[PDB]
Amino acid sequence: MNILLFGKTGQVGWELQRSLAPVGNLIALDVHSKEFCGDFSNPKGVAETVRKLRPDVIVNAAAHTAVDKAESEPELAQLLNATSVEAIAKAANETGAWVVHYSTDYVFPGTGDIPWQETDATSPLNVYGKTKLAGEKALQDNCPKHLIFRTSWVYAGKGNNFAKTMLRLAKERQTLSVINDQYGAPTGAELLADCTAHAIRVALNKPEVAGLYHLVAGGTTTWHDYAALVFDEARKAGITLALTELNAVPTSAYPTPASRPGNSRLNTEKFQRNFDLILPQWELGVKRMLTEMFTTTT
Amino acid sequence: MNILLFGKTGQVGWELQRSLAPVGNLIALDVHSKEFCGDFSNPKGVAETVRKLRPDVIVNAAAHTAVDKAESEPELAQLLNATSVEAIAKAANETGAWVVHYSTDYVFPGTGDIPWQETDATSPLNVYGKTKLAGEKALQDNCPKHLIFRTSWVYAGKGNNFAKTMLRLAKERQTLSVINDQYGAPTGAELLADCTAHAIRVALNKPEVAGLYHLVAGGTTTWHDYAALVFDEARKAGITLALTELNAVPTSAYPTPASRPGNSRLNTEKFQRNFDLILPQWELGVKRMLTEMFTTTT
Ligand SMILES: NC(=O)C1=CN([C@@H]2O[C@H](COP(=O)(O)OP(=O)(O)OC[C@H]3O[C@@H](n4cnc5c(N)ncnc54)[C@H](OP(=O)(O)O)[C@@H]3O)[C@@H](O)[C@H]2O)C=CC1
Ligand SMILES: NC(=O)C1=CN([C@@H]2O[C@H](COP(=O)(O)OP(=O)(O)OC[C@H]3O[C@@H](n4cnc5c(N)ncnc54)[C@H](OP(=O)(O)O)[C@@H]3O)[C@@H](O)[C@H]2O)C=CC1
Ligand SMILES: [Mg+2]
Repeated sequence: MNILLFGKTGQVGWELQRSLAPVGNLIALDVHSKEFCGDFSNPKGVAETVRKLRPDVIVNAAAHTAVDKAESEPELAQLLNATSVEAIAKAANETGAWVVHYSTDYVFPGTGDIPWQETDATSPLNVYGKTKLAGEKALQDNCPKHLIFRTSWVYAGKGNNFAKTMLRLAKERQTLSVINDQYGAPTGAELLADCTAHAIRVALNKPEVAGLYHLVAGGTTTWHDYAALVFDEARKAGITLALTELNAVPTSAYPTPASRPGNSRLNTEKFQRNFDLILPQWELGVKRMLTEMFTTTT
Repeated sequence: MNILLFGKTGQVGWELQRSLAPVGNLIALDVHSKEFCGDFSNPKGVAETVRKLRPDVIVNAAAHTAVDKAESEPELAQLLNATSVEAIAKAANETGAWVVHYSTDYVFPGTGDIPWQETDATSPLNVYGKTKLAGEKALQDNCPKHLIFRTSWVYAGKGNNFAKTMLRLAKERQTLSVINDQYGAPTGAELLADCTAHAIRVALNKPEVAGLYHLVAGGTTTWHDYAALVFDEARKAGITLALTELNAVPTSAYPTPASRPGNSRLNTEKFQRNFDLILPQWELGVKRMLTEMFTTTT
């Protein structure tokens, strides 16, 4: 049984090369895949590889994820987050393949306290959310064998991430200022990839689980609380920091082209009973990646 | 459903903290676990934590793995690779918990060409192999709900490994000399942990799969061929190397207290059909860890 993976070199995709490797025979691609087209710009191009490879499961981790630039390039985001998904969906339905795809909390507005469920109404605040919603609707309509996982604040230790950019500030700077009103749950690429591997194995035996799922680490926190923990662990690890005065702030204080949401809390009870899997507190994931980041030996 | 993991900070254990995290509620320990005894020296000590925690699945990645030192300290190896396993097995059988445990190719002699199967006869060449065999026999006899995975040449990117120590030589040195007659298959901690997570989920629904399994990346190579690939990829990555003359050698040329085997090839067909999982060629695993090692940004 063969698995096709697009977006191989992303945060989640890099971890999915690991997790999908024993599930089945894996073929992994990206934009610069030379011997197979993986550029989500050319949707009939990606679609022709689906038809030319004939996979049992397609896992799509390729996506336009520059939230702000998106507003200035709305049509390029549509192509990547909706046009090529529909294209890929339809081609998957020709051979009854499964399609696994990732979405976002930006499909919802911002109305604090309450965590958003699957049956809830959707009102996208910005373009990213708008385009990504379109993709999930295109998929749902064009292919009944799908698994949609909406996630949030996704990070990995390979490459750029929040913790990193903040630490880098904390080394170079003395007093920092970061948001305390956008609430959410940081989700590791490790967790998303690992859960995906098991959901695929269940899906294959129990078609009834097809559908849409909320999938994020447990708990709830803010960018501020988040950075406090990154500083706290840095210190405990013996990193020195030039930072000394940590200040919390409103959203309004910081410009941003795209409207960021206030309430990114997602209820994940559905995924839990449907797949019989645990979703751990966000803090474990972050401490783990921080510890791989700080234990740098060559 | 609760999972108990010993040997949390080892190569395989570090990756099992990741992989077992969604399978069930995880409790992870090591020697210095302060609020729970994880020191495999005190077998009634580890056993009391099994009884005091009451887990559905126990996964044992703690072990004495210093192959040579073992000959000079044979009784300390027995304690760690056999005494505490038996102790843990018996206590697991009190509550019908599963026990997942790791063994080795050193349970077999050395008689080239042919890859060793599960039904094959065992004749341990050194103490490590001897003690570890004892453990797997103690487990099989004391607990019918077990999964034994014999593996080989196990590596990880966190910490010390073969590739690393060789590169370090290749930077510092000009002509290197490494073995070409011990044949085997390098197996990643990533793969062992990932496969373990899925085998646990099958085991739980299908008790019939309990037993002993060979579990190693596919393919076959030698320490020399192995190092050639580590150098080849280093160069391709733009690392510079002071190495220029790579020479292959016999085993005899190098001293070693413990008798190392010649034929570490393991047939893994059993694990494959029994769990419906793919086992990928060793080269993927190694290239992946090399690429995480070489892409060092802070
Ligand atoms: N980061 C986050 O905060 C969130 C992510 N998600 C969802 O998770 C999934 C992946 O996110 P993540 O892996 O973290 O983000 P990444 O940006 O790491 O991954 C997206 C992938 O799309 C690739 N890509 C870019 N342009 C193209 C193109 N023209 N054709 C094909 N591939 C292209 C990207 O490569 P490159 O960057 O090198 O161009 C990258 O490989 C998506 O559904 C995403 O929306 C959801 C909510 C939040
Ligand atoms: N490395 C290899 O080539 C092979 C490994 N295996 C099997 O895989 C499994 C794990 O190997 P791997 O993870 O690679 O090896 P590691 O040495 O990385 O892991 C073994 C663990 O045992 C821990 N440990 C050491 N002493 C004690 C003690 N007194 N009480 C409790 N724990 C202790 C070790 O910690 P610390 O080192 O910090 O003391 C480490 O955490 C074992 O079955 C092993 O035999 C099999 C064949 C080959
Ligand atoms: Mg990793």
